[PDB]
Amino acid sequence: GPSVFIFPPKIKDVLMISLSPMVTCVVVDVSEDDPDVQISWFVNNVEVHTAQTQTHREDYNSTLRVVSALPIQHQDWMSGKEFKCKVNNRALPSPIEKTISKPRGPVRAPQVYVLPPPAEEMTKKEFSLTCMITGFLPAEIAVDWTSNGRTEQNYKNTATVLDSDGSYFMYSKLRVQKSTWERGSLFACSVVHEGLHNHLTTKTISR
Amino acid sequence: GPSVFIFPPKIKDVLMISLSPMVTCVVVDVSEDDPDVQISWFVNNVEVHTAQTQTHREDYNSTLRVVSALPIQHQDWMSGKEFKCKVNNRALPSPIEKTISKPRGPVRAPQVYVLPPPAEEMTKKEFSLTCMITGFLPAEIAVDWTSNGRTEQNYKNTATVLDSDGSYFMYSKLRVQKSTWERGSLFACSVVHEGLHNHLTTKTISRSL
Ligand SMILES: *[C@@H]1O[C@H](CO)[C@@H](O)[C@H](O)[C@H]1NC(C)=O
Ligand SMILES: *[C@@H]1O[C@H](CO)[C@@H](O)[C@H](O)[C@H]1NC(C)=O
Ligand code: NA
Ligand code: NA
Ligand code: NA
Ligand code: NA
Ligand code: NA
Ligand code: NA
Repeated sequence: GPSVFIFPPKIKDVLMISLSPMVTCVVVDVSEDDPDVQISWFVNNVEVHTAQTQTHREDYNSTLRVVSALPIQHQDWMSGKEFKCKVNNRALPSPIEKTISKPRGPVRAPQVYVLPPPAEEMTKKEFSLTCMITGFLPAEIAVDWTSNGRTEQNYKNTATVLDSDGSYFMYSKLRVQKSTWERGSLFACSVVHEGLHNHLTTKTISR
Repeated sequence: GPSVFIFPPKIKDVLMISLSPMVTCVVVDVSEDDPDVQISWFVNNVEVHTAQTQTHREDYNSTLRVVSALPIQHQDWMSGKEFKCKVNNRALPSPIEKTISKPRGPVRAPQVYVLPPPAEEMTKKEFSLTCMITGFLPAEIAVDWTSNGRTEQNYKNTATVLDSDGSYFMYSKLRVQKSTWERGSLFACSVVHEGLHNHLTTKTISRSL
């Protein structure tokens, strides 16, 4: 029978004013036999009408998937409003309702350090800069690297890890060519998180 | 109906001759209407009778789960022998078999580095040491720390992550007391991997003396 998953906005979309956060309801395992699904949306129990809906056939398994995305405003998310989708379909005994909201909770800024390559690695052609990001709450975060305003396309983030502290940590590893490092370039680890002034901090390292 | 999952040994158990590596067959969704499950085990097609087999009740769901763990020899795993469990039940249209072995593939030793802590952190009462582990293949690795030669408790590991050259990396973070660090205590990140000589390396750090 059909199931419904509700998704919050991406952290970066809600913490940066130029972006476009979305709350999304996804209805999965809609039978070919009962294909018609009615989705309706609510913000603090007031019905709203701006959601964009798409329907995908999954012919291979005789099902369909319906995706409904509500475009939201950053302040409504940050102030705690409840976003609710109600899903109706003839194969359900009653409508399924899913709700989501920003959980109220403690907020700890991460400490962010950019660490140079180890001495033992300098003898190589390329090597690893480490962005260490510790002590943050809640777990939602975004971490990216740039150089001279160019997004580097060769870094890897670890998954976030719960520290024995109650807080979370992660690391991001940037691979850099020796030549780029020796010509004096600035590498910037930028971290987006609820704790940070203007929701953003950027730490830079070079030779 | 019932289904079967097979699991490999933990890498630390296999790489260390004092420990007891197991290969495990788990049978889920066994109906309490046909509760009896027979598991047999084979190592390159020869039947072995050393496994320990338990049944856990899941009465909330009128189901059972059967866990059969076969204690294996370290060299059978490492040399690529096939471990196989055959599962028989009354309600099964026919016996289910699962097989597992260690894939043959290239082996690249981990590069292990303990990163020196920033000065701002060392003035605090408690701070973090970071062990960075890169370029290893295969993914299976065990990482921990010692202080003065005794295995530490207060550390956390990241998951391994696939790097862009086809090797893996990870990081390990140990929490350290300033008072212990100032005492000149030795801190060591210990790494177990099949690519290392004697399957172990250590990298150490302490206060400047
Ligand atoms: C195929 O569809 C059924 C629903 O009719 C669902 O229960 C099952 O998970 C689907 N299979 C896969 C492999 O996604
Ligand atoms: C309850 O029993 C059925 C088998 O009859 C099983 O497939 C199902 O997964 C069980 N539900 C859970 C959550 O274990
Ligand atoms: Na909210
Ligand atoms: Na580094
Ligand atoms: Na540089
Ligand atoms: Na076999
Ligand atoms: Na094997
Ligand atoms: Na290994």
